[PDB]
Amino acid sequence: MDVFMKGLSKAKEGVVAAAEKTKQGVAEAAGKTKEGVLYVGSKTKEGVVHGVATVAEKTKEQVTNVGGAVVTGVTAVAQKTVEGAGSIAAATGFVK
Amino acid sequence: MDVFMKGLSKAKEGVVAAAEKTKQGVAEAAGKTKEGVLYVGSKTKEGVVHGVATVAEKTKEQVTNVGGAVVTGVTAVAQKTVEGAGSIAAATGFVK
Amino acid sequence: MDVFMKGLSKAKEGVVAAAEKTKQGVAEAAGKTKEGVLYVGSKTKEGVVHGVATVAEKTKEQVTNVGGAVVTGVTAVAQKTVEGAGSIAAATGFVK
Amino acid sequence: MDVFMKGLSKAKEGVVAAAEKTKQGVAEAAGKTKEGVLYVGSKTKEGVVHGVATVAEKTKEQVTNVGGAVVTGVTAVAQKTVEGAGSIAAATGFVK
Amino acid sequence: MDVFMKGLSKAKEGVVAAAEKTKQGVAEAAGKTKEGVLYVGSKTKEGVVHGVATVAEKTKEQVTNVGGAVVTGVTAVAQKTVEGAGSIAAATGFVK
Amino acid sequence: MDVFMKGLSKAKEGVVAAAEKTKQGVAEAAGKTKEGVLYVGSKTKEGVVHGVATVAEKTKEQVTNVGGAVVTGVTAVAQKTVEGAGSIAAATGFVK
Amino acid sequence: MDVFMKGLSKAKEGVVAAAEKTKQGVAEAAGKTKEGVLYVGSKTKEGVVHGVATVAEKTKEQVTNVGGAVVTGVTAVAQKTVEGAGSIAAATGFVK
Amino acid sequence: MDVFMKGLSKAKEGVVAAAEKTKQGVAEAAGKTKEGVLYVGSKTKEGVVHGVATVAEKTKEQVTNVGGAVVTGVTAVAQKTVEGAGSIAAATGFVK
Amino acid sequence: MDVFMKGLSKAKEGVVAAAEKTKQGVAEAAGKTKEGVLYVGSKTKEGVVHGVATVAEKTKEQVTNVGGAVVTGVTAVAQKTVEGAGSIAAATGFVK
Amino acid sequence: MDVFMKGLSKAKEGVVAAAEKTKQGVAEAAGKTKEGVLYVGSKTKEGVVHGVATVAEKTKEQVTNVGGAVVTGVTAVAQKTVEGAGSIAAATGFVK
Repeated sequence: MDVFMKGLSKAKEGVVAAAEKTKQGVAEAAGKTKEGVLYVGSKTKEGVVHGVATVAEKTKEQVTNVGGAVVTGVTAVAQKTVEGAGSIAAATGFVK
Repeated sequence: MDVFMKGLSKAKEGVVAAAEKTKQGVAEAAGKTKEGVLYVGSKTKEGVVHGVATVAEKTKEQVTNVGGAVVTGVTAVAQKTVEGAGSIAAATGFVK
Repeated sequence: MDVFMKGLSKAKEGVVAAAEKTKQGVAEAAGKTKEGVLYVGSKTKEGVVHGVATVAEKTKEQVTNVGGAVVTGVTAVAQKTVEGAGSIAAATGFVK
Repeated sequence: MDVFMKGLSKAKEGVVAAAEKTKQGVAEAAGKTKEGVLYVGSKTKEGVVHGVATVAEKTKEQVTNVGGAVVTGVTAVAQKTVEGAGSIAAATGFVK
Repeated sequence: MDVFMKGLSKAKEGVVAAAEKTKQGVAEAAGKTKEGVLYVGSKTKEGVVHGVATVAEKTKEQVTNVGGAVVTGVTAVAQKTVEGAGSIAAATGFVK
Repeated sequence: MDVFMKGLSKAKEGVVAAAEKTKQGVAEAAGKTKEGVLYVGSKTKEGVVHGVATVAEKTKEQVTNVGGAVVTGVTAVAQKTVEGAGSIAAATGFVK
Repeated sequence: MDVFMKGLSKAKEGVVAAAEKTKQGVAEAAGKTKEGVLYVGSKTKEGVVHGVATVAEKTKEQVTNVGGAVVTGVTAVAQKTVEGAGSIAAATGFVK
Repeated sequence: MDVFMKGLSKAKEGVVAAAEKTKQGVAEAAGKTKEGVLYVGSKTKEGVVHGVATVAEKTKEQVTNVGGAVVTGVTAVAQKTVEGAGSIAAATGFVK
Repeated sequence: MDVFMKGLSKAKEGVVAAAEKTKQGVAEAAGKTKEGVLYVGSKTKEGVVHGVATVAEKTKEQVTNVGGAVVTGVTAVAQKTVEGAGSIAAATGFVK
Repeated sequence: MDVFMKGLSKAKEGVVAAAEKTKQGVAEAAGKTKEGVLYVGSKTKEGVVHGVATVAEKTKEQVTNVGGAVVTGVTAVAQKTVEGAGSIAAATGFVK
């Protein structure tokens, strides 16, 4: 069972260059990501929201958030005169 | 069972260059992503929302959000004079 | 069972370059993506919304959002003078 | 079982270049995407919305959204003087 | 069972370079990520929100957030004249 | 991948009986048999005879056998008043 | 990957009887048999006979056997008044 | 990966009877058998006979056997008035 | 990875009877058997016979056996008035 | 990884009976058997016969056996009026 290899697997005489995802100037709220996840035989239960019972009587104002994740803020980003953040991979093999 | 290889698998005499997804100036709210996920024989249950029972009587104002993820803010991005964020892969092999 | 290869599989004497999806100036709300997902024998249950029972009597105003993901904010992006974000792959092999 | 190859599979003496989809100046709301998904024997259940029961009596105003994903915001994008975002793949092999 | 290798596995005579994801000017709220997670035989239960019972009577103002994670602040980022943050990998082998 | 089932597979409400091959009064020499053999991806090499170089000069008598299997004996069988050797399978289900 | 089941697999509500091969009065020399053999990805080499170089000069008599298996004896069987050797399977289920 | 089950696998509500191969009055020489053998990824080398170099000069008699197995004896079997050796399986379930 | 089960595996509510191979009045010479053998990743080398160099000059008599196993004897069996040797399995479940 | 179970594994509410192989009046010479053998990652080398160099000059008689196992005797068996040797398994469960 061979999974998520980067580079030579069961292999020979090889040259491999792998970059990887860059991020610059990114604003995220309540995001979910899953990379390289393996489930074998497993039993899994995620994110269930059950039985929210918001009630109100006669109130003048009312706000309610129920979530696996709640963001109500300000998440600004500002940049002036910025360079770089790049990812570089260089591989050299078997030259003469 | 061989899955998600990058590069040589069961292979030989090879030169491989792989870049990977760049991001610049990206704003995300409540996003979900899944890359390189493998399920074998597994049993899985995700994101279920059950039994939300919002009620109101005689209220003057009422706001309610129920979610696997809730965003109500400001998530701006601003940039001036920005460079880079590139991903670069270079691979050189077996030259003469 | 061989899946999601990039590059040589069961192969030889090969030169491969692969770029990958760039993003610049992208704004996303409540998005879902699935890349490179494999299900074998698995039993899966996703995103179920069950039994939402929003009620109101005599209220003056009322707003309710029930969702796998809820966004009600502002997610703007602004850019001036921006460069790069490119993904580059270069592969050179077996030159004379 | 061989699926989603990019590059040489069961093959030899090959030169391959593959770019990948770029995005610039894209605004998305509640989108869903599925690339490279494989189901073998699996039993799957997605997106089900069941039993929504919105009610109102004598209310003055009322808004309700129930969704696999709900967006009520502003998701603008603005750009001036922007370059790049291109994806490039170059492959050279077996030159004389 | 061989999982998440980077570099040679069951392999020989190889040159491998691998970069890794850079981040610059990123602001996140309530985010979740999962990389290189392996479940074998296991039974797991995550994120469950159960039995939230927000109530109000005659109140003049009321705010309530119930979440696996709650953010209500300001998470700004600002930059002027910034460089670097790049990840670099260089691999050279078998040169004559 | 389901192979060599005897009985119910992915099935229900079933009654199955299966006898299996009997042998009585059988004499065998150098026999080869293969039942229920499965090869997946495998590379196999069987029975090769290479480079036999029998020589004789001026001999009076000479015998030579070279084989994957050599029998030069006597393999008789005798029987008087013999019974049985039968294979029996009986299956009864869901009777009223 | 499900192989060589006898009985219920992925199945329910079933009654199965399986007998299996009987042998009586059997004489075997140098025989080969393979039942329920599975090869996955394996590399196998069997029975090779290489470089036998039998030589003789001026001998009066000479006998030579070279084999993966050699039998030159007597392997007789005799029986008088013999019973049984039967294999019996009986399965009864869900009777009223 | 499920192999060589006898009985219920991933199954329920089942009744199974399995007999198994009987032998009575059997004479075997140099036999080979393989039941329920599983190879995964393995590399195997069996039975190789290499470089036998039988020589003779001027001998009056000469016998030579070279083999993975050699039998030159007498392996008789005799029986009078014999019973049994049967294999019996009985399974009873869910009777009213 | 589930192999060689007898009885319920991943299963419930079941009745299983398994007999097993009987032998009566059996004579064997140099036999080989393999039941329930599992190889994972392993590298194995069996039975190799290499470089047998039988020589003779002017001898009056000469016998030579070279083998993974050599039998030159007498292996008789005799029986009068014999009973039994049977294998019996009885399984009863869930009777009313 | 679950191997060679007899009875319930990962299972419940079950009745299992299993007999095991009987032997009566059996005579064996130089035999090899392998039951329930598991190799994981291992490297193994067995039975190698190397460099046998039998020589003779002018001898009147000569006998030579070189083997992983050598038998040259008498291994007879005789029986009169014999009973039993049977293996019995009985299993009863959940009777009303």
